[PDB]
Amino acid sequence: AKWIQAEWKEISGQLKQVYRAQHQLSTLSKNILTLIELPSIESESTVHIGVGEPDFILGQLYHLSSVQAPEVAKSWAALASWAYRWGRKVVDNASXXXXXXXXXXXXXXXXXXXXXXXXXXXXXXXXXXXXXXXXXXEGVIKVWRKVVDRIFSLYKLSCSAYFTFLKLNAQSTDDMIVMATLRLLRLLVKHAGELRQYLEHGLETTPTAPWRGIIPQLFSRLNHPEVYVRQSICNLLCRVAQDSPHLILYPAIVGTIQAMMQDCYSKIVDKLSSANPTMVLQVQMLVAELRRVTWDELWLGVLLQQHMYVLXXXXXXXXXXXXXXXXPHEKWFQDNYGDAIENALEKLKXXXXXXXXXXXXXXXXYILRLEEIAAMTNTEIALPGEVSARDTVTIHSVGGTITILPTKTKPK
Repeated sequence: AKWIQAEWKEISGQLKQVYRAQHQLSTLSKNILTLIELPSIESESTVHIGVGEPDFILGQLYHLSSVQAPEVAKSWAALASWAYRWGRKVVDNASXXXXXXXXXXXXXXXXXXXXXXXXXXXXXXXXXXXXXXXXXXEGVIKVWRKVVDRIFSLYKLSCSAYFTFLKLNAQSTDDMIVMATLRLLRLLVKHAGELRQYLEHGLETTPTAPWRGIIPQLFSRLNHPEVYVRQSICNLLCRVAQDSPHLILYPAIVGTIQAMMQDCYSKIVDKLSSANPTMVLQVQMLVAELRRVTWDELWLGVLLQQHMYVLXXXXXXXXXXXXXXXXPHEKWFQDNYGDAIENALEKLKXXXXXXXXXXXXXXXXYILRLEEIAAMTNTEIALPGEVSARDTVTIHSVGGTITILPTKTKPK
């Protein structure tokens, strides 16, 4: 197949001759014909529109290799790629029994108009019904459902081949698996209801290892305008959590802390907490502590912004909100600057802001302590990021000293 695709310019005639002779020749033609005719899915009716005549030989060869050697992942990947490419091409370019069925169910211009409108641009059902009613003036639904699936069979083969190929890697490069996962996700997103009959059972049996590299995509694709796709994605993520919780642990708790982006996260955290509740509680506590360990800096920034924008009610509202939000380190700050609220209230009816800003700037110019800003030991939480780690390393303790990097956006 590779050598054939290489010299396609000088081999485009033999393939067409083989196709023509198949429905009615050098040594290569007869040899290929005999190879295809070897007894053990693809139909010529579907590839009869928008598909090149010599390109069918490649698909036939891929199918034969896949059925003859089901233990090799190369054949399945090649067949899936070919089917996906031609399926997308025919779908983009498309935007005997049917005519007889329509004529029998509708017992010359009207028939032609109805036939043309049946597949003019195939909420779709409502639009089709309205167009048919407005043109002709009920078996139209069945005819439309059958005709749309007839010209939509390559995608089914591509999805089945990709699923089978992934099932064998539970032997190929990681790039090939990532490509298959991306294609499957794109198909499930673009055309969901048109091929939902395959994803329903396909996503319920695939392993978790090949889907370990597209977690962010799955999380970001949790707001699709549907209900079954969201449930399927949630179930797949929950299954992936088992035997590998160090993958969707941090993003789930981060997202949890529209209702579409809430129910899925709640279900994921609930399923992940049924095994190690202590780990979930510990990760939530550490996340909360980290978020709350980001007071003096906020006050200094607010004072600087107010002083810069001074040259009314907005300043008073901002000061009140900051004081209300600010109510080891918090106690010291409150005891050292407890007159800020009183000074602001007295000046409301302006040197207090300037004095506070000057004091904060003078005191700004680094070494901190963990106990002052709690301290766990022998924890079992995974490290923040273990994509490449055969044996997940659990956090033992936290450094008692935290520094700040100068000449930057105040990083810690």
